[PDB]
Amino acid sequence: EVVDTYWLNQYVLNREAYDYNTIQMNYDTTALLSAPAVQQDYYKLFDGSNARDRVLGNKARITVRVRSIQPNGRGQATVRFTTQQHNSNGTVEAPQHQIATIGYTYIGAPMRSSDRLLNPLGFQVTSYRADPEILNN
Amino acid sequence: EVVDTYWLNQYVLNREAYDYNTIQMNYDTTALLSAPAVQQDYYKLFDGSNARDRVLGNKARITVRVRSIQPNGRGQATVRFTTQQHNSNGTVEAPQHQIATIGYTYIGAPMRSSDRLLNPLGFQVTSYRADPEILNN
Amino acid sequence: EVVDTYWLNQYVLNREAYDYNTIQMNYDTTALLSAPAVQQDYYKLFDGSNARDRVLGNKARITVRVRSIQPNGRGQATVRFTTQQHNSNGTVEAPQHQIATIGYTYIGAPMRSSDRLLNPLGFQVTSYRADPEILNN
Repeated sequence: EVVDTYWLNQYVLNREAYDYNTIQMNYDTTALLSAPAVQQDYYKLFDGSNARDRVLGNKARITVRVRSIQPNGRGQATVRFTTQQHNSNGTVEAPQHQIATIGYTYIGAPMRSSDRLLNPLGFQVTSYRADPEILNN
Repeated sequence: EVVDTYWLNQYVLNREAYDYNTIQMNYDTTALLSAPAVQQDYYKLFDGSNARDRVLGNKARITVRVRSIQPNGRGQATVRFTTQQHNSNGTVEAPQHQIATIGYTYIGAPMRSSDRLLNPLGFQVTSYRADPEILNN
Repeated sequence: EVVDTYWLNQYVLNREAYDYNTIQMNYDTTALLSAPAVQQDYYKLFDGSNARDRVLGNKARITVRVRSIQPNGRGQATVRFTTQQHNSNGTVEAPQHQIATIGYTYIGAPMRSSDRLLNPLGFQVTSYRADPEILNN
């Protein structure tokens, strides 16, 4: 649980977050921690006219933080986290709450210096979804 | 070597780097990966009139990247990395080259959710120094 | 000049510096970058009742940084550097200024993994001295 929750946290934070200035590392890291199917789903978020690269670009940024992760089975865990948007005019949008479900495995140590210094454990997401949390409190 | 080089990289990058917007996490992470002696040396960099918080503040930022890490013994490794300063006027200072020497151990898994989700392995720096690299090429 | 100044810097810094925690690497590195005559002069600094290992031990440490290196001939260069002593009570002694004169050559690549990963070029000091700088400014 300790090791898996770390990877699940780092995966969600980097995947969901955005900053023009650091995204290249978060982008490559997310891919490094994703199965090709998952990598493609992720890559597509930066494509077309509605691309994160065009919508947020260098005008707005996304901050992500994980509150709690609890494994529930055989390659599966639930991640409870929040997200918020900041921008160039100094304003901040109200924070949203989201929950990710992550299917995962490990593929063992990678054999490239550019990969082992980022994901030595071989963490890999095989399935991913994240829905809005409804705060029925 | 794979696991230790990761921790040594993340330690140096977060320790040496600075961004008003993300430093609270890098600051706490550095402390989490540092022996109290080391933590104090680090904390002091944010103190007084020459504090990183006042010198860089929200006017300038530091970008750090590690090129190569090679362990050399019994709790000791050499980290070769670069650093550069960016600012609010859109300018960039010439990059500098530096080499860190890190003495380290591991203290095992921590027993707080706020620590295990950042340093589950227990990485801890017990000694740290970083000098300018002289590019006698 | 670029390559030689690097080796001259790394040699002086590691030779003159001291930290109980990292000295084994600096010690072996210095020897790796020294002619047997030079290695012996160096080894002797850790011998007897006035040994660096007993004087500094784990109570005090030496920090060394090189300001400038300028080659002057046929296997010879001048290294301008500073040094300071720190200790366990949290105090720091006033920094001193020193100048080293280094006679040197290269012996080509070494044939042991423990040597090539530290001195692949074969840098070797054949003569060494360092005197106090008199700041007649």
